[PDB]
Amino acid sequence: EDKEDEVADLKQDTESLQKQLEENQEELEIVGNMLREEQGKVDQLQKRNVAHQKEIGKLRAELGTAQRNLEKADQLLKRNSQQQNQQSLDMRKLGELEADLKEKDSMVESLTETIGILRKELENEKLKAAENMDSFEKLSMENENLKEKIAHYRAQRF
Amino acid sequence: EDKEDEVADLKQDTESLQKQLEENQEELEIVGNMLREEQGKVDQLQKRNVAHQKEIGKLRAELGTAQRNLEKADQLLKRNSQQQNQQSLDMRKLGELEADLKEKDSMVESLTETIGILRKELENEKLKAAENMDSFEKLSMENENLKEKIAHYRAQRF
Repeated sequence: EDKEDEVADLKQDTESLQKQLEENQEELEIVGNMLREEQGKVDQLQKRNVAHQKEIGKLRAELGTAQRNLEKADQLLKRNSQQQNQQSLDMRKLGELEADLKEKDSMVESLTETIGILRKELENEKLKAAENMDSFEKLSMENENLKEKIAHYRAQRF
Repeated sequence: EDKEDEVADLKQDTESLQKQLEENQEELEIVGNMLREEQGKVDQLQKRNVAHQKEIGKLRAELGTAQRNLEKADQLLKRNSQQQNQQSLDMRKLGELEADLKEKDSMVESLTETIGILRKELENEKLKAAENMDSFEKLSMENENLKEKIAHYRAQRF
Protein backbone atom coordinates (compact mmCIF):
# COMPACT_ATOMS: atom_id res chain seq x y z
CA GLU A 1 0.00 0.00 0.00
CA ASP A 2 2.90 2.37 -0.76
CA LYS A 3 2.61 4.22 -4.13
CA GLU A 4 3.15 1.12 -6.30
CA ASP A 5 2.69 -2.55 -5.40
CA GLU A 6 2.47 -5.29 -8.10
CA VAL A 7 1.70 -2.70 -10.79
CA ALA A 8 1.56 -4.43 -14.17
CA ASP A 9 2.68 -7.76 -12.67
CA LEU A 10 -1.01 -8.63 -12.39
CA LYS A 11 -2.15 -6.72 -15.50
CA GLN A 12 0.41 -7.87 -18.11
CA ASP A 13 0.27 -11.32 -16.50
CA THR A 14 -3.38 -12.18 -17.13
CA GLU A 15 -2.37 -11.64 -20.76
CA SER A 16 0.06 -14.52 -20.29
CA LEU A 17 -2.57 -16.89 -18.99
CA GLN A 18 -4.87 -15.37 -21.62
CA LYS A 19 -2.51 -16.05 -24.54
CA GLN A 20 -1.87 -19.68 -23.58
CA LEU A 21 -5.66 -19.92 -23.78
CA GLU A 22 -5.39 -18.45 -27.26
CA GLU A 23 -3.41 -21.56 -28.24
CA ASN A 24 -5.14 -24.49 -26.57
CA GLN A 25 -8.19 -23.18 -28.40
CA GLU A 26 -6.39 -23.08 -31.75
CA GLU A 27 -4.72 -26.47 -31.43
CA LEU A 28 -7.99 -27.96 -30.15
CA GLU A 29 -9.26 -26.89 -33.57
CA ILE A 30 -6.38 -28.49 -35.48
CA VAL A 31 -6.83 -31.80 -33.70
CA GLY A 32 -10.57 -31.31 -34.14
CA ASN A 33 -10.13 -31.39 -37.93
CA MET A 34 -7.56 -34.15 -38.16
CA LEU A 35 -10.08 -36.17 -36.22
CA ARG A 36 -12.89 -35.29 -38.58
CA GLU A 37 -10.84 -36.54 -41.51
CA GLU A 38 -9.15 -39.57 -39.91
CA GLN A 39 -12.62 -40.75 -39.01
CA GLY A 40 -13.35 -39.71 -42.57
CA LYS A 41 -10.82 -42.23 -43.87
CA VAL A 42 -12.29 -44.99 -41.77
CA ASP A 43 -15.58 -44.31 -43.60
CA GLN A 44 -13.88 -45.08 -46.93
CA LEU A 45 -11.58 -47.94 -45.81
CA GLN A 46 -14.50 -49.46 -43.92
CA LYS A 47 -16.46 -49.49 -47.19
CA ARG A 48 -13.70 -50.87 -49.44
CA ASN A 49 -13.23 -53.56 -46.76
CA VAL A 50 -16.56 -55.07 -47.73
CA ALA A 51 -16.25 -54.38 -51.45
CA HIS A 52 -13.54 -57.01 -50.96
CA GLN A 53 -15.84 -58.95 -48.63
CA LYS A 54 -17.93 -59.32 -51.78
CA GLU A 55 -15.27 -59.88 -54.52
CA ILE A 56 -13.77 -62.54 -52.28
CA GLY A 57 -17.24 -63.94 -51.76
CA LYS A 58 -17.97 -64.60 -55.46
CA LEU A 59 -14.64 -66.39 -55.89
CA ARG A 60 -15.50 -68.89 -53.14
CA ALA A 61 -18.50 -70.06 -55.20
CA GLU A 62 -16.70 -70.08 -58.54
CA LEU A 63 -13.53 -71.89 -57.37
CA GLY A 64 -15.89 -74.35 -55.72
CA THR A 65 -18.25 -75.10 -58.58
CA ALA A 66 -15.20 -75.26 -60.91
CA GLN A 67 -13.21 -77.57 -58.64
CA ARG A 68 -16.02 -80.04 -57.89
CA ASN A 69 -17.06 -79.76 -61.57
CA LEU A 70 -13.55 -80.95 -62.50
CA GLU A 71 -14.67 -84.01 -60.50
CA LYS A 72 -18.21 -84.08 -61.95
CA ALA A 73 -16.77 -84.41 -65.46
CA ASP A 74 -13.78 -86.48 -64.24
CA GLN A 75 -15.86 -89.60 -63.46
CA LEU A 76 -16.58 -89.60 -67.19
CA LEU A 77 -12.82 -89.80 -67.89
CA LYS A 78 -12.85 -92.78 -65.50
CA ARG A 79 -14.91 -94.66 -68.09
CA ASN A 80 -11.66 -94.79 -70.09
CA SER A 81 -11.18 -98.21 -68.45
CA GLN A 82 -14.47 -99.57 -69.88
CA GLN A 83 -13.77 -97.86 -73.21
CA GLN A 84 -10.12 -99.03 -73.51
CA ASN A 85 -10.87 -102.48 -72.00
CA GLN A 86 -12.94 -103.08 -75.12
CA GLN A 87 -9.63 -102.86 -76.97
CA SER A 88 -8.93 -106.30 -75.47
CA LEU A 89 -12.52 -107.59 -75.82
CA ASP A 90 -12.88 -106.26 -79.41
CA MET A 91 -9.36 -106.53 -80.87
CA ARG A 92 -9.59 -110.25 -80.06
CA LYS A 93 -13.09 -110.95 -81.40
CA LEU A 94 -12.14 -109.11 -84.59
CA GLY A 95 -8.56 -110.38 -84.56
CA GLU A 96 -9.52 -114.05 -84.21
CA LEU A 97 -12.37 -113.70 -86.71
CA GLU A 98 -10.14 -112.33 -89.49
CA ALA A 99 -7.98 -115.42 -88.88
CA ASP A 100 -10.65 -118.15 -88.52
CA LEU A 101 -12.56 -116.94 -91.60
CA LYS A 102 -9.57 -116.29 -93.82
CA GLU A 103 -8.72 -119.92 -93.04
CA LYS A 104 -12.16 -121.48 -93.55
CA ASP A 105 -11.85 -119.74 -96.92
CA SER A 106 -8.79 -121.84 -97.84
CA MET A 107 -10.95 -124.91 -97.12
CA VAL A 108 -13.58 -124.03 -99.71
CA GLU A 109 -10.56 -123.52 -101.98
CA SER A 110 -8.95 -126.88 -101.18
CA LEU A 111 -12.32 -128.62 -101.37
CA THR A 112 -13.43 -127.27 -104.74
CA GLU A 113 -10.01 -128.45 -106.01
CA THR A 114 -11.00 -132.02 -105.22
CA ILE A 115 -14.58 -131.66 -106.50
CA GLY A 116 -12.72 -130.73 -109.68
CA ILE A 117 -10.66 -133.91 -109.68
CA LEU A 118 -13.49 -136.27 -108.74
CA ARG A 119 -15.30 -134.63 -111.64
CA LYS A 120 -12.40 -135.64 -113.87
CA GLU A 121 -11.75 -139.18 -112.60
CA LEU A 122 -15.46 -139.81 -112.93
CA GLU A 123 -15.06 -138.21 -116.36
CA ASN A 124 -12.42 -140.67 -117.58
CA GLU A 125 -14.10 -143.74 -116.12
CA LYS A 126 -17.02 -142.58 -118.25
CA LEU A 127 -14.68 -142.67 -121.26
CA LYS A 128 -12.81 -145.88 -120.47
CA ALA A 129 -16.33 -147.20 -119.94
CA ALA A 130 -17.79 -146.37 -123.36
CA GLU A 131 -14.40 -147.14 -124.84
CA ASN A 132 -14.27 -150.60 -123.26
CA MET A 133 -17.87 -151.52 -124.04
CA ASP A 134 -16.70 -150.77 -127.58
CA SER A 135 -14.00 -153.44 -127.59
CA PHE A 136 -16.88 -155.68 -126.45
CA GLU A 137 -18.96 -155.17 -129.58
CA LYS A 138 -16.02 -156.02 -131.82
CA LEU A 139 -15.76 -159.19 -129.75
CA SER A 140 -19.51 -159.78 -129.63
CA MET A 141 -19.43 -159.45 -133.43
CA GLU A 142 -16.52 -161.80 -134.01
CA ASN A 143 -18.34 -164.15 -131.66
CA GLU A 144 -21.05 -164.69 -134.25
CA ASN A 145 -18.89 -165.20 -137.33
CA LEU A 146 -17.60 -168.07 -135.25
CA LYS A 147 -20.94 -169.46 -134.26
CA GLU A 148 -21.79 -169.52 -138.00
CA LYS A 149 -18.54 -170.98 -139.27
CA ILE A 150 -18.92 -173.69 -136.71
CA ALA A 151 -22.61 -174.26 -137.58
CA HIS A 152 -21.64 -174.83 -141.20
CA TYR A 153 -18.95 -177.28 -140.18
CA ARG A 154 -21.42 -179.37 -138.18
CA ALA A 155 -23.20 -179.91 -141.50
CA GLN A 156 -22.37 -178.23 -144.88
CA ARG A 157 -18.95 -177.09 -146.15
CA PHE A 158 -17.67 -179.57 -148.79
CA GLU B 1 -10.27 3.18 -0.67
CA ASP B 2 -9.71 2.12 -4.30
CA LYS B 3 -6.03 1.09 -4.30
CA GLU B 4 -7.14 -1.70 -1.92
CA ASP B 5 -10.11 -2.91 -4.02
CA GLU B 6 -8.17 -3.02 -7.27
CA VAL B 7 -5.91 -6.07 -7.37
CA ALA B 8 -9.06 -7.70 -6.03
CA ASP B 9 -10.78 -7.09 -9.39
CA LEU B 10 -7.93 -8.43 -11.51
CA LYS B 11 -8.26 -11.64 -9.49
CA GLN B 12 -11.63 -12.38 -11.06
CA ASP B 13 -10.20 -11.56 -14.46
CA THR B 14 -7.65 -14.30 -13.66
CA GLU B 15 -10.09 -16.65 -11.93
CA SER B 16 -12.21 -16.90 -15.04
CA LEU B 17 -9.08 -17.26 -17.16
CA GLN B 18 -7.33 -20.06 -15.22
CA LYS B 19 -10.53 -22.04 -15.37
CA GLN B 20 -10.70 -21.79 -19.15
CA LEU B 21 -7.13 -22.90 -19.80
CA GLU B 22 -7.93 -25.82 -17.57
CA GLU B 23 -11.42 -26.87 -18.70
CA ASN B 24 -9.97 -26.38 -22.17
CA GLN B 25 -6.98 -28.68 -21.84
CA GLU B 26 -9.48 -31.32 -20.84
CA GLU B 27 -11.18 -30.94 -24.27
CA LEU B 28 -7.74 -30.99 -25.94
CA GLU B 29 -6.77 -34.00 -23.88
CA ILE B 30 -9.70 -36.10 -25.04
CA VAL B 31 -10.05 -34.79 -28.58
CA GLY B 32 -6.33 -35.51 -28.97
CA ASN B 33 -6.95 -39.10 -27.96
CA MET B 34 -10.05 -39.45 -30.10
CA LEU B 35 -7.85 -38.47 -33.04
CA ARG B 36 -5.10 -40.99 -32.39
CA GLU B 37 -7.64 -43.71 -31.68
CA GLU B 38 -9.05 -43.13 -35.16
CA GLN B 39 -5.67 -43.06 -36.82
CA GLY B 40 -5.25 -46.42 -35.11
CA LYS B 41 -8.47 -47.66 -36.65
CA VAL B 42 -7.40 -46.28 -40.04
CA ASP B 43 -3.86 -47.61 -40.38
CA GLN B 44 -5.19 -51.09 -39.59
CA LEU B 45 -8.20 -51.08 -41.89
CA GLN B 46 -5.66 -49.97 -44.51
CA LYS B 47 -4.13 -53.37 -43.83
CA ARG B 48 -7.00 -55.89 -43.90
CA ASN B 49 -7.77 -54.22 -47.19
CA VAL B 50 -4.34 -54.93 -48.61
CA ALA B 51 -4.74 -58.40 -47.05
CA HIS B 52 -7.98 -59.07 -48.89
CA GLN B 53 -6.88 -57.42 -52.14
CA LYS B 54 -3.73 -59.52 -52.25
CA GLU B 55 -5.55 -62.69 -51.27
CA ILE B 56 -8.20 -61.84 -53.90
CA GLY B 57 -5.38 -62.20 -56.40
CA LYS B 58 -4.64 -65.73 -55.17
CA LEU B 59 -8.21 -66.93 -55.50
CA ARG B 60 -8.11 -65.24 -58.92
CA ALA B 61 -5.40 -67.63 -60.08
CA GLU B 62 -6.76 -70.68 -58.25
CA LEU B 63 -9.91 -70.05 -60.23
CA GLY B 64 -7.97 -69.54 -63.45
CA THR B 65 -6.14 -72.87 -63.56
CA ALA B 66 -9.03 -74.74 -61.84
CA GLN B 67 -10.97 -73.62 -64.94
CA ARG B 68 -8.33 -74.43 -67.58
CA ASN B 69 -8.40 -77.86 -65.92
CA LEU B 70 -12.17 -78.10 -66.24
CA GLU B 71 -11.61 -77.37 -69.94
CA LYS B 72 -8.34 -79.29 -70.32
CA ALA B 73 -10.21 -82.37 -69.08
CA ASP B 74 -13.20 -81.52 -71.26
CA GLN B 75 -11.35 -81.77 -74.58
CA LEU B 76 -10.65 -85.32 -73.35
CA LEU B 77 -14.39 -85.91 -73.14
CA LYS B 78 -14.62 -85.19 -76.87
CA ARG B 79 -12.04 -87.92 -77.60
CA ASN B 80 -13.48 -90.47 -75.19
CA SER B 81 -16.77 -89.87 -77.01
CA GLN B 82 -15.55 -90.15 -80.60
CA GLN B 83 -14.10 -93.56 -79.80
CA GLN B 84 -17.73 -94.55 -79.42
CA ASN B 85 -17.98 -93.75 -83.13
CA GLN B 86 -15.21 -96.20 -84.08
CA GLN B 87 -16.16 -98.67 -81.31
CA SER B 88 -19.73 -98.73 -82.63
CA LEU B 89 -18.54 -99.29 -86.21
CA ASP B 90 -16.38 -102.09 -84.80
CA MET B 91 -19.25 -103.72 -82.89
CA ARG B 92 -21.57 -103.54 -85.91
CA LYS B 93 -19.13 -104.21 -88.76
CA LEU B 94 -17.42 -107.03 -86.85
CA GLY B 95 -20.81 -108.69 -86.80
CA GLU B 96 -20.91 -108.71 -90.61
CA LEU B 97 -17.81 -110.88 -90.26
CA GLU B 98 -19.24 -113.42 -87.81
CA ALA B 99 -22.11 -113.39 -90.31
CA ASP B 100 -19.77 -113.91 -93.28
CA LEU B 101 -18.55 -116.94 -91.32
CA LYS B 102 -21.86 -118.76 -91.86
CA GLU B 103 -21.42 -118.14 -95.62
CA LYS B 104 -18.23 -120.17 -95.65
CA ASP B 105 -19.77 -122.36 -92.95
CA SER B 106 -22.64 -123.38 -95.22
CA MET B 107 -20.15 -123.68 -98.10
CA VAL B 108 -17.78 -126.24 -96.57
CA GLU B 109 -20.90 -128.23 -95.61
CA SER B 110 -22.42 -127.86 -99.07
CA LEU B 111 -19.26 -128.96 -100.85
CA THR B 112 -18.82 -132.08 -98.72
CA GLU B 113 -22.29 -132.91 -100.05
CA THR B 114 -21.19 -132.92 -103.68
CA ILE B 115 -17.90 -134.60 -102.68
CA GLY B 116 -19.82 -137.32 -100.85
CA ILE B 117 -22.11 -137.90 -103.84
CA LEU B 118 -19.41 -138.09 -106.54
CA ARG B 119 -17.46 -140.42 -104.28
CA LYS B 120 -20.53 -142.71 -104.19
CA GLU B 121 -21.29 -142.41 -107.94
CA LEU B 122 -17.65 -143.07 -108.58
CA GLU B 123 -18.26 -146.33 -106.69
CA ASN B 124 -21.10 -147.41 -109.02
CA GLU B 125 -19.34 -146.51 -112.26
CA LYS B 126 -16.73 -148.84 -110.77
CA LEU B 127 -19.20 -151.57 -109.80
CA LYS B 128 -20.66 -151.38 -113.29
CA ALA B 129 -17.38 -151.46 -115.19
CA ALA B 130 -16.66 -154.50 -113.03
CA GLU B 131 -19.49 -156.47 -114.67
CA ASN B 132 -18.59 -155.51 -118.20
CA MET B 133 -15.10 -156.73 -117.42
CA ASP B 134 -16.68 -160.01 -116.44
CA SER B 135 -19.26 -160.58 -119.19
CA PHE B 136 -16.44 -159.78 -121.55
CA GLU B 137 -14.12 -162.38 -120.07
CA LYS B 138 -16.95 -164.88 -120.51
CA LEU B 139 -17.10 -163.92 -124.18
CA SER B 140 -13.40 -163.96 -124.81
CA MET B 141 -13.51 -167.36 -123.19
CA GLU B 142 -16.25 -168.41 -125.60
CA ASN B 143 -14.65 -167.39 -128.85
CA GLU B 144 -11.37 -168.81 -127.71
CA ASN B 145 -13.41 -171.96 -127.08
CA LEU B 146 -15.12 -171.97 -130.51
CA LYS B 147 -12.03 -171.27 -132.57
CA GLU B 148 -10.82 -174.51 -131.06
CA LYS B 149 -13.99 -176.44 -131.85
CA ILE B 150 -13.71 -175.04 -135.39
CA ALA B 151 -10.03 -175.94 -135.77
CA HIS B 152 -10.87 -179.55 -134.96
CA TYR B 153 -13.31 -179.61 -137.87
CA ARG B 154 -10.80 -178.04 -140.22
CA ALA B 155 -9.16 -181.45 -139.65
CA GLN B 156 -10.85 -182.76 -142.82
CA ARG B 157 -8.19 -181.34 -145.16
CA PHE B 158 -5.08 -182.20 -143.13
